[PDB]
Order: sequence, then C-alpha cells, then structure tokens
Amino acid sequence: MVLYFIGLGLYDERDITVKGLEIAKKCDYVFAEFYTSLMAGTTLGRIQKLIGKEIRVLSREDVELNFENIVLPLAKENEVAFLTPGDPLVATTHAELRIRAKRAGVESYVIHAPSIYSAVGITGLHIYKFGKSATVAYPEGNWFPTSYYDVIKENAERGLHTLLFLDIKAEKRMYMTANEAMELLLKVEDMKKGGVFTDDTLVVVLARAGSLNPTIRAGYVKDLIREDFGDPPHILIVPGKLHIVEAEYLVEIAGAPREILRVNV
Amino acid sequence: MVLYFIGLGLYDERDITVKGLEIAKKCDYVFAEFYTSLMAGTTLGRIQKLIGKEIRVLSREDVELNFENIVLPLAKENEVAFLTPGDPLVATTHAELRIRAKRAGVESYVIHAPSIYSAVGITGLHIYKFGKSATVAYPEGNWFPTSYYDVIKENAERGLHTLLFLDIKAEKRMYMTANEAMELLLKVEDMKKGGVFTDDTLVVVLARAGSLNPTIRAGYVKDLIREDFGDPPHILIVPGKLHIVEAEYLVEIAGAPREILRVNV
Ligand SMILES: Nc1ncnc2c1ncn2[C@@H]1O[C@H](CSCC[C@H](N)C(=O)O)[C@@H](O)[C@H]1O
Repeated sequence: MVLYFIGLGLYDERDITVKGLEIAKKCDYVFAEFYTSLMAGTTLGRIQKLIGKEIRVLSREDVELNFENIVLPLAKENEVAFLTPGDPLVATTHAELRIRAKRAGVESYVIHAPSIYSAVGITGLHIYKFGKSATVAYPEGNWFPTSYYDVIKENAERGLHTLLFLDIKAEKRMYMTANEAMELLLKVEDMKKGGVFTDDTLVVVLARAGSLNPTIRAGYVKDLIREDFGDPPHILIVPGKLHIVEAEYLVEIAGAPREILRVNV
Repeated sequence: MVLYFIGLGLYDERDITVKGLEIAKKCDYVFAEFYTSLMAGTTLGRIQKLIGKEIRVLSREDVELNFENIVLPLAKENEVAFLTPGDPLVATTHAELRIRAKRAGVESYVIHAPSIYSAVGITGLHIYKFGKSATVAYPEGNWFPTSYYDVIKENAERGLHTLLFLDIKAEKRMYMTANEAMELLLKVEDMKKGGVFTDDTLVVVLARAGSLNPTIRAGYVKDLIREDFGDPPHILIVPGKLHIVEAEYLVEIAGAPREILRVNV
C-alpha cells in the first residue's frame, strides 16, 4: 500500500541517506530509473549490494507510459521503493507520478537526498543569488536550440548566477563536457551577438559533485575552454557580479585568477 | 590533517548520507552548529548515538569569531568533522570557513545532505523555474527589513517562483512561521503598494520537509494566513505563472483551490 520515492544522491552508492537506505532495505520490491541522470561514481551492482535487494531498472517509457502498470500494482499490496539519482522530484516529470499513485489509491512518501541544485553551494557562490536554471542541449540536424543562452542573459542582467545542467544521453552513457558547453555558448554568442558569453566571461566548473575529490575551477572562458576537468559529470555555471566573499572563495578554493577580484566584483 | 563539513539533512538524524555517517564515525573529534536551521525530528542525543561520538556544539559566536581557535587546531593533527543541519554550504556563511581551514594548513572536504533549497521540489513546482531566493527577517527596533519583497517582485515579473527562507533565532528558540511571514509581507505591500503580495496572492507552504509527512499547502493568502501548518521549520514560496502540471499537483497534493487549474496563458 506504500510507494517510497528515494533519492540516491550525487555520485556514488553512499550518497543515499541513512533514511533512504533503511527504508529501501525493508521494501518488498525496489525499482529505479537512470534516465533523468546517472550515478557516475558507482554501478547498479554496487547499489544492489548496498541495499541487499534486486533492483529492477525502468526506462523512460516504462515510467512515463507505464508507471501505473509496472510499479503501482505491486505498491498497492506491498512496500515498494522507486530510486532516482539526486533528490526525488527535482526532475520535472517525477512530481506527476505522485498523482498517479493517488489515483491508484497508493500512498506515497518522499525521501530526499543531495541534489546538484543545492550541491553547487560548494562553488562558494551564494545559493540565494542563483536565478532561473537551464540545460545546455547538444544541437542536432537542423535543430539548434539556444534558450539557455537567454536564461544566462536574463539572470546576469539582474546580477544573478546561472546554473547550467549539461546534456546527458543516459541510455548511451554519454556526458556533455564543460568544454563542449563552452564551445556551444561561444557559438551561440557568435550568432546572437548579445555580449552574454565571450572569451572574457568568467565561468565556474564543478565536476563530480558528491565525490570527496570534485574538481572546482573558476576562470575566464579563454583559459578554461581547453582545460581538463576530469571525468563527468560536469556542471557549468556563469556567475553574475560577485560579492567579494564569493570571489575570494573562487580564488582560494577554485584557483580563480586574482583578476576576478577587481573585474567581477 | 583534515576537516570535514558534513550535512545532517532536513529533519532527523537519518537524513545524513551514508557517506557522511561512515566518515563521521571514524573522526577523532566532532563539532556541530544548530543555529542555521532547525531539525525538528531529532535531538543531539540521537545524533550522538548514531555517530557514536561526543558532539561539541558551537554557538554562532564560537563559529564566526573563533572557528580557527576551537576547531582548526585539532584538525591539524586529527580527522575532524563539523556537522550542520541541511547542507553545510546552503544559505549559510560556512563556505568562508574553508578559507580559514586553508590558511591554517588544514585540508577540508564537503559531504552534502538534503537541503530545503532542493526539497521544495516536493511542492510540485518545477525547480528550474525558481529565481532569486530571499530571507524574511524579523523586524527589530526601528529596522524593518523589506528587500525580500523586491525579490518576489523581480522574479514574478519574469514568471519565476520565489523561495523564501524564514528567520530563526536559535538561542531564543524562535522560528518564524509561514503565517508570520505572510503578515510581514502584507505590511510591506501596504507600504510599497506594488501589487506584489496581497490577500489574493497564491502561495505555497512547506513545513518540516524531510519528515515522512510534511505539511504541503497551497492557496490564497487570505485563506492560509491563519491556517495551522504545524510545528516549525516552515518555508514560504510565492509561485510565478504556473505550468498546467504544476497547478495539477498543487490541487491534487497540496489541496489548492481547483480554480487555479485554469491558467491564464
Ligand atoms: N525541513 C525543513 N522544512 C521547511 N523549511 C526548512 C527546513 N530546513 C530548513 N528550512 C528553512 O530554511 C531556513 C534555514 S536556512 C539554512 C538551510 C540549510 N543549510 C539547508 O540546506 O536546508 C529555516 O529557517 C527554514 O525557513
């Protein structure tokens, strides 16, 4: 009669909360999805070993089209868990699944976990200064989406930071790198000429948040565009004007050039 | 030779990540602060029991004025942890403590935990649509803070949602309720008269996120301003223009008036 939405956290199998782990262990059935994002620091096998239960992986179609036929029937008569990377319901489509549960007469509860949305706090940028967020999507064929560029423009215009989620082909386990994202933005700039993203733009790269050894780097596009930030996932941030405290953290912790202390504050 | 900043999560001792717990258990010394937020579902005793170590609680003064005298000295020759509610670097000034660690020759690492900043996803509002955030502070003396009102105005004009952290006076055991926040906002409205926050404004209240049964309510200020949302902590949200799916969730899960289903495109 109960369905638990449980977040797995940021990077590896230990990023699930103690609460999430203990609940998952007591569930009769455990499902999971790895299409909204991936857990780059672990494997399905290691997650299963930790929970001590077999985990049935569900595809985007399994969930979006058949959640009520695959998960809910069992949840109607058993304790069922649905694991998701990060924090449950951060992904836009997940919230609606709680309505499906209600419709099916199944109670649902949410067990939170760390999300990259809040983990960016490790960049030293004040969380309250982050504005609207966006996703940089790989262009393909004759389709060249650029709305994320406008998001940066609108946030920066108001002195706000912009969190940019990078494209991920979960199924093929292919991650867009911060370098590729920078190249794309420069490409968009060359087309819109809005003066939003150039070689002189200050950016922050956060790779493998959740790991004990994440890569946190800050600097100008011209210098970071070909830098190796390590293994994915990568997150790109275009900060707005900086509070001196933010700038000093970027210099001391993220290796930012001293120049930001006078140019970006 | 190391200092770990470890988040404890939203509501109780089990909201810590497994990673955080396993590291905390092996630390030589464990410190913590409980003034940045309120964990309404646990006690110091229960936290100490789970970690299996004595925890020295620090006051805001101990941290802000003497972190480098109380914590860092021991971190030079031992493995030390500093625990905080939620995520240690979200809506706190703790990021700066990493700079103090560096100058003291102490390596620091961050272990994230669920944060209210991302937990708001449980309200059904799309996380990417949240704009700049703000804090509703208790007026004191002749000083009546109002900057949060302008944040709401700015986000709303862009169609973005506004997350409002609520004030907390840990030493006085005072935790601002959503009701008190709405009352303060109505007063600022009368002063500035910008048509930003009135009795007809739709708001969302999330109380005790992290618990299994948090209070999630949506409705007009005139109807919710005197409603009992249960024990603190509380957070208030002022949505911008809603997507149809957001409205459906607010109606089905947060008990909002079904009239909001009729979005004005
Ligand atoms: N479980 C919870 N439910 C509702 N609001 C919460 C909450 N935890 C924190 N808050 C809100 O956030 C304020 C503290 S701000 C510090 C937040 C913390 N670092 C985090 O990551 O969550 C509180 O006064 C309250 O308004």
